[PDB]
Amino acid sequence: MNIFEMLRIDEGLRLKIYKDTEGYYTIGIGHLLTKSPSLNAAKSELDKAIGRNTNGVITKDEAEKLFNQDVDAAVRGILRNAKLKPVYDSLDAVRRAALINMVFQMGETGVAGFTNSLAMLQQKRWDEAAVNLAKSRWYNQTPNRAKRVITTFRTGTWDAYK
Ligand SMILES: [Cl-]
Ligand SMILES: [Cl-]
Repeated sequence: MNIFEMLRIDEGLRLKIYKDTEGYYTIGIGHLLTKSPSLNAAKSELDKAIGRNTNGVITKDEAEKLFNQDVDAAVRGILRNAKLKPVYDSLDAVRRAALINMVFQMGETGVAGFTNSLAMLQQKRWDEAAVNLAKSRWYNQTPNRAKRVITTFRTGTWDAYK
């Protein structure tokens, strides 16, 4: 198991524009297009991202390519983030994947705000961090996914994903 497989399980894969759990236009493997309520605005962001007149449909390869860029960006955003970097540097490989998942979902800014959970993770207080991570809108809105990431941080294994 690895980050790609992990997120592929959490996000799924859709070849046409769809709305995410927040009602935002998305495509592929969780690639947000726009937070705007306009389908056209989403179609426009889509063609801009792929580099062709898509008409709101992409292929599998195109989706995978958006995915690769998105995962790379997340890692790189973590590394440039003063609050995130040290946590990531402190963790083992499995757990690093859980932090990446969260950043991919919520953005760097969103994650850097889990101040308290961040500190606990950094100190390797697994059970306490899991409890703290759960008192969040994130957990209340997407409980199953959140539970999987939380267990990953708690255990350091991929069990939640097998
Ligand atoms: Cl893009
Ligand atoms: Cl969920």
